[PDB]
Amino acid sequence: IAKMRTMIEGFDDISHGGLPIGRSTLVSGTSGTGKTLFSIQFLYNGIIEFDEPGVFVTFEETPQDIIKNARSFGWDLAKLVDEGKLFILDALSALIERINYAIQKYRARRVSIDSVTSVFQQYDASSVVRRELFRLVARLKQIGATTVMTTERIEEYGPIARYGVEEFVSDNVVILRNVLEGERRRRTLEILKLRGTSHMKGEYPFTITDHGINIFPRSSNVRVSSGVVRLDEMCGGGFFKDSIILATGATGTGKTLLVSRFVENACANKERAILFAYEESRAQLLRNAYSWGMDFEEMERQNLLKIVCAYPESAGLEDHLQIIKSEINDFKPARIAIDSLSALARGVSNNAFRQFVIGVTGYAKQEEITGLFTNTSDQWMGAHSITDSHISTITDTIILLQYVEIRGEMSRAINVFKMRGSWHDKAIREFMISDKGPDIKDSFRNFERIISGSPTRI
Amino acid sequence: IAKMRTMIEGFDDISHGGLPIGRSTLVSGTSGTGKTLFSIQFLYNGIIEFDEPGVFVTFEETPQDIIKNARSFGWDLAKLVDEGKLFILDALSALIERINYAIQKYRARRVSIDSVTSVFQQYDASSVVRRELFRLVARLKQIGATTVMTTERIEEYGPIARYGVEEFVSDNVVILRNVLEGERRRRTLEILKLRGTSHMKGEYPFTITDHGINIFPLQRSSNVRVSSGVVRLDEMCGGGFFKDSIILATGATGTGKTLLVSRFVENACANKERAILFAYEESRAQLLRNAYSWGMDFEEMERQNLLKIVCAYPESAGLEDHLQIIKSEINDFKPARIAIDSLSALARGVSNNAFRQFVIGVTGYAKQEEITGLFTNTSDQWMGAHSITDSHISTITDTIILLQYVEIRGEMSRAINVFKMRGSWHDKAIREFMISDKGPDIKDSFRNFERIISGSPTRI
Amino acid sequence: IAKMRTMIEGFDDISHGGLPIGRSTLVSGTSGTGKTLFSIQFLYNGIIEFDEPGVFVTFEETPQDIIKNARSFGWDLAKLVDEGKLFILDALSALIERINYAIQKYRARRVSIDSVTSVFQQYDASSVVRRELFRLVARLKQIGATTVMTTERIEEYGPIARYGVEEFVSDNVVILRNVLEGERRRRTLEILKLRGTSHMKGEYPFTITDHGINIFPRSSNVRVSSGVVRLDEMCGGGFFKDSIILATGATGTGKTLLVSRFVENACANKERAILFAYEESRAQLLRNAYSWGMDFEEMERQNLLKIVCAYPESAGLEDHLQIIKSEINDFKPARIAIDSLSALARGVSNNAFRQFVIGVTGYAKQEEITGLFTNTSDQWMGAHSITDSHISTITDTIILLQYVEIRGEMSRAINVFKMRGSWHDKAIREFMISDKGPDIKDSFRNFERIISGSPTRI
Ligand SMILES: Nc1ncnc2c1ncn2[C@@H]1O[C@H](COP(=O)(O)OP(=O)(O)OP(=O)(O)O)[C@@H](O)[C@H]1O
Ligand SMILES: Nc1ncnc2c1ncn2[C@@H]1O[C@H](COP(=O)(O)OP(=O)(O)OP(=O)(O)O)[C@@H](O)[C@H]1O
Ligand SMILES: Nc1ncnc2c1ncn2[C@@H]1O[C@H](COP(=O)(O)OP(=O)(O)OP(=O)(O)O)[C@@H](O)[C@H]1O
Ligand SMILES: Nc1ncnc2c1ncn2[C@@H]1O[C@H](COP(=O)(O)OP(=O)(O)OP(=O)(O)O)[C@@H](O)[C@H]1O
Ligand SMILES: Nc1ncnc2c1ncn2[C@@H]1O[C@H](COP(=O)(O)OP(=O)(O)OP(=O)(O)O)[C@@H](O)[C@H]1O
Ligand SMILES: Nc1ncnc2c1ncn2[C@@H]1O[C@H](COP(=O)(O)OP(=O)(O)OP(=O)(O)O)[C@@H](O)[C@H]1O
Ligand SMILES: [Mg+2]
Ligand SMILES: [Mg+2]
Ligand SMILES: [Mg+2]
Ligand SMILES: [Mg+2]
Ligand SMILES: [Mg+2]
Ligand SMILES: [Mg+2]
Repeated sequence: IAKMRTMIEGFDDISHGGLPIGRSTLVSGTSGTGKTLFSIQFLYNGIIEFDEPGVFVTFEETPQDIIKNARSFGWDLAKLVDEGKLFILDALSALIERINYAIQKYRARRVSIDSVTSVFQQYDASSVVRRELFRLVARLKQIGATTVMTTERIEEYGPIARYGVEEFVSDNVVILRNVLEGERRRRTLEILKLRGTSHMKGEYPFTITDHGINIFPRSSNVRVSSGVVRLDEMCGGGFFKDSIILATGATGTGKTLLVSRFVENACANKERAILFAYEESRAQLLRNAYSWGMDFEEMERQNLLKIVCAYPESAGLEDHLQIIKSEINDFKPARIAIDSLSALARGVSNNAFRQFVIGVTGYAKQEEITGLFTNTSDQWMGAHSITDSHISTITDTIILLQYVEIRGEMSRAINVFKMRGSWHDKAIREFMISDKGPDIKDSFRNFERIISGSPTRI
Repeated sequence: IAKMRTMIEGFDDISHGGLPIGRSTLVSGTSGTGKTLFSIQFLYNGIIEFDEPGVFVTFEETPQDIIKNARSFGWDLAKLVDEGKLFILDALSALIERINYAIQKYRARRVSIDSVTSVFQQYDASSVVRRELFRLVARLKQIGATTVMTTERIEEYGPIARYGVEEFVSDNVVILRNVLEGERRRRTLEILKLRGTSHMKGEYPFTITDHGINIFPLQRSSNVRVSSGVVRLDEMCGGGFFKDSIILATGATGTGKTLLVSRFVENACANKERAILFAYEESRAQLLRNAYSWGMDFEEMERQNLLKIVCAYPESAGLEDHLQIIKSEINDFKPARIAIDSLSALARGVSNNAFRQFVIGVTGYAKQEEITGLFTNTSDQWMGAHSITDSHISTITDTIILLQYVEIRGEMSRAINVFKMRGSWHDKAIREFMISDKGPDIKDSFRNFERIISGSPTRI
Repeated sequence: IAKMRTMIEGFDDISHGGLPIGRSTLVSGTSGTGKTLFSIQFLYNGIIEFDEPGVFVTFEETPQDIIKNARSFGWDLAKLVDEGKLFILDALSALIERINYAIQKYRARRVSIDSVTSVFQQYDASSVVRRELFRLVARLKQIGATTVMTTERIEEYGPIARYGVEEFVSDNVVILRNVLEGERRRRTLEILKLRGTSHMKGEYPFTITDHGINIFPRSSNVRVSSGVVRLDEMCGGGFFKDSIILATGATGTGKTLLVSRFVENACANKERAILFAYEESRAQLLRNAYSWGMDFEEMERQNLLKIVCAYPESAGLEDHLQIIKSEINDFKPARIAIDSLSALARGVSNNAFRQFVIGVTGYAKQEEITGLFTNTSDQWMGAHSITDSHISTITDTIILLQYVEIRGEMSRAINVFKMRGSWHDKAIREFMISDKGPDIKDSFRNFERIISGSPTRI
């Protein structure tokens, strides 16, 4: 069974090539899931890429509203209709002939019907829909062209369609969802079945942007600096270019301090760096940075640093990934920083969060970008948190900052927890922050049980 | 697709400009969600901000009741009668004509219909509803005017409309909710879809006030330092706190959080500065006594119109309501610094999602108006450090003042330490402090003591 | 919009004045929720207070049963009907006229219809109810008098009414619930909406008594004694008159011993004290008390002590509050004692329990009553329990009793954990119980980690 490329970032890989050619695919989903955007994008790409004439049979919506609505993604369907590339037919076998005729009249290969559930209210009786639904499908496959039928849904986790019979008639079934968990929406796509072919099972996180749908389905020995010389000595000559570093520690340990020095070092070597803030504001970050002896304002003036401040609770994880990607695709940094991951995990699912980290890490490694992500531990024992963290198994380097109470004084300690394919210092060296940055000193030799955060004289 | 500024506090940002031009927006919700209120506000602002002629089509309620109902928000009906900028049509295509007629009879632009679910009593079939709903939105778009059709729902988490078909006919869908979790209602508005445009997905906390709906959508940083009330505490923070900064004092029950809040507010009024104290644990009567027992006359500071106390039981109103109160109270008095006693009193019997959205708002607004916020929180463990790390609101704060009990020689002594100070140097020593009739007396730290963070140290 | 006072303890504050005048309020709820009791109480109060003639339109019930049923709250509707103050009309616009006529014939201002859901079985068809329901409402508001319509419900957390359309017709909606959680009923009232006015949102705990419905929506420096001189020295001269004391400790620490001495001290100063027991029985309490050297039997003979023994598992929290209040309103004590709160929290919700403590504390402070509540900790570390307790943040004084194992002997220790707006001793003094009460001795000076319950020689 040949598959027809839809040129939809993700769907191509999820459908193992695309949609079965000569057959009809059903895209069911609730209101605002993006059933019309998909059907349009399936046609547009078809004419904008392989130049394969395509017809869109409208119903509840008009040929003007569709074009005007398609303008949101910067598309000109009028020019596509002015060149006879696309045909929008306004709207019981009078339609089947009109489509069969129009298709042959414009030598069409890709058709989209949005929606059939609209023109079935006068029928109902469940079995009535089926018989009329089956006839259409047969009248399509007989013509020999591939389509993507649109169907309405009531529940996100209920019947496939409205009459729960359209799925058994259609050859391929794609379900568009928009689940609401914790007052936060999430668009997920899934291929229920693909008769006479293979596909990726389960749901995949997607978003809607000006580009349209965005379904989200080497190892060089080159070392880079972190901004701190002592830390580079502890990492056996700084981090790797194509590596993921992780700074985990208690609140106010110095995660943001290390990120500031990591971003500065990029801009100091005339290299672009993107800082994704989710805890502090640009105003505060600029002040805090300057207090340590770093002019972030200057770094933005040299077009070598871009601060992307935003609230984690605002947008969803799926959207946050689309932002970093787009922002990374535009500025094209040498190294990025996420401050922090703990701010993006609160009020989120462990499953939906794991997929975020995989994407950011994978993309960062795919574009050969040195990513330094931070994370605030939920326990006073940093080691316990790092071991309890499922994102710590994915990171290549782990910088652990731990509070150590010594002589009734809350001192701080830093240690390179792990360093993949590179020697690192295994000593828990103490450090003190000043008006110039970190000052990594010696490691507590005459103390025991320092991992608890409260050592004892040996 | 041109938008239409509804002038609704929040919706403008949530809708990325407002509602699509010459398009039909559906506002579904249960009874008491505020569909009619929203519908009135939409038109009201239209002919009181941009002079936009709009008509309100009624069905269940009459032109007098509606006009009388808007009297709770101080809105007169002189715009619909004397002025003639409004039009209340008392109440299948017999009405559509009148809508268009009146529209062109005042060069219309904004329309509001409440409710369209009530004009389908005769018809019980969903198919019929769609057909009539479809032709309505069709004509409307043909005329070219911003319509805000209002429908009703049965479940807060179920069908979009009563017949679950109106959402597919309408171009835009807005769902007003009023969820009840733990015998407490929560009004949340959400934009389901906006055909041919972008918007904020998911539901946003809103409240209904005398000004109507109050939707709450989700470089300064000066180095100017302010005093906390305690001299030694200012020396421990490297010259007092920051002006536009959030401070948090966590500790076991009876550690001295309220004592620190009392000096923070006193110091304000001492420099002829206004300070609002938000109480949620003790009452004014009690607070005045304890305050005076520490050597502070809060009654005096209230007499100088410099201090205000807003006592209220947490377990009564919703977090969104508390947020609306603080804002309004801060917008009225306009203080230099505020105090919340406490965040733990407002966290009990609330969701971590709903509670984190609160602190973000208060912190955000406090910093957005350059107000020094001293928030407190009673720790649920005897190891204060554990609780601070466990706290997902401890990362949000700029300064953290940790108070913790320390058993020494079979005596329950207390210790204070500046856990962290964002973009500032602070003392890293756990100095013991005592409380008396003059207030806190920060002493020295414990040199020959180990495992002090445990609450029960050992002689070194 | 003017509001009409219903003289219902609570509703006045929950409705911010009362019910919208010239409009109709809908009181929906299940069977036994108290829809008829409310409607009657709305009329009675109207004639017994502002003397505003009122008419009750009955249906399934008769004008005799209603009066006989109203006798339970000690009301004489016959005398109200014998004076032409109330009119009970026995029982499709023949009724609207009968009401419109009768109302004007008796110059009525308050009307009650129980129930409309009864006279709608022959109609049904959902939309039919609406049209007939809307007509009634319009025929009422036109007359210009305020009402409280009664409607039946199926589920406690489901449709507002039976046809789920009455809520959209009515101007104001009040829902009476009777939720069953853990084989225990709880009556909650709520104002869904109030068109053209403000109200308290969410549900409020209410009960039914002989008084009818019972919706439940200074700081002097005067010090009082606890019965123990050493404890008064540790509290800087005893507790405050308008203060809440809390005795938290492990089972058999001496909570009941301290409560006995606290109640005795009241009766010793010719002051009335109420002891609310929930763990031990009067028989046992009398014996235990006498064993320490206190004649509680004598204290009851002097009309200075009243023991209110009851089982927590019997009645609900809402009811327990109504008892203390009524019992406090009758005897009018100087100081009360709850033994204990831990007995009233088992098999209850943390939310429904927090509201109980607020009420008892608030009322105790409103009537200037010194309340000493006890609580049995669920851990061996008293400090951990006090910190973990959400009721410990509301109490003004916290007396912590902790078991301390010394020299293979289970000794006991007492300490004033906190004392609001008063100096207190910060020493963990040991104590031993004898045949005369508590003997607070010195504090363990040569021991460390005593808070664990198992110290160590220093
Ligand atoms: N340019 C854009 N930028 C951002 N978001 C957009 C943009 N255009 C559309 N959207 C979002 O994506 C959605 C796409 O709606 P679409 O018309 O595809 O809905 P549908 O699934 O066909 O629904 P219906 O059942 O009403 O036909 C919009 O409702 C909006 O939330
Ligand atoms: N100018 C300064 N001089 C000395 N120490 C400073 C200075 N500025 C900040 N610090 C120290 O740095 C700490 C904050 O570091 P940073 O904000 O990087 O920590 P973090 O762990 O990233 O914080 P958060 O918990 O907010 O994410 C402060 O608590 C303080 O102890
Ligand atoms: N001044 C006010 N202060 C506080 N709350 C108010 C005020 N005015 C109105 N409200 C609240 O807002 C509600 C307004 O009801 P509204 O008419 O907006 O409801 P609706 O969603 O249109 O209901 P319906 O199902 O009858 O159409 C009141 O019930 C009340 O809860
Ligand atoms: N006049 C006083 N003299 C001495 N100590 C006092 C005096 N007033 C209060 N205290 C001390 O202060 C404690 C209460 O301080 P404060 O109320 O500020 O603490 P908190 O942490 O806010 O407690 P809560 O858990 O009640 O909110 C008392 O337990 C006592 O130790
Ligand atoms: N004097 C009383 N003392 C205690 N409880 C009482 C007393 N009188 C009534 N009750 C309780 O309150 C309830 C009040 O019943 P009421 O007649 O108000 O029911 P209703 O909600 O109108 O129900 P229905 O749907 O049957 O009309 C009684 O069923 C009983 O449980
Ligand atoms: N006559 C007595 N002489 C000495 N000790 C006594 C005497 N009577 C009781 N006790 C001590 O008092 C303890 C009980 O005290 P009390 O009943 O007040 O404790 P409690 O903590 O309130 O109990 P509960 O856990 O049942 O609530 C007994 O375990 C015993 O050790
Ligand atoms: Mg569509
Ligand atoms: Mg940080
Ligand atoms: Mg309405
Ligand atoms: Mg306090
Ligand atoms: Mg009844
Ligand atoms: Mg006892």
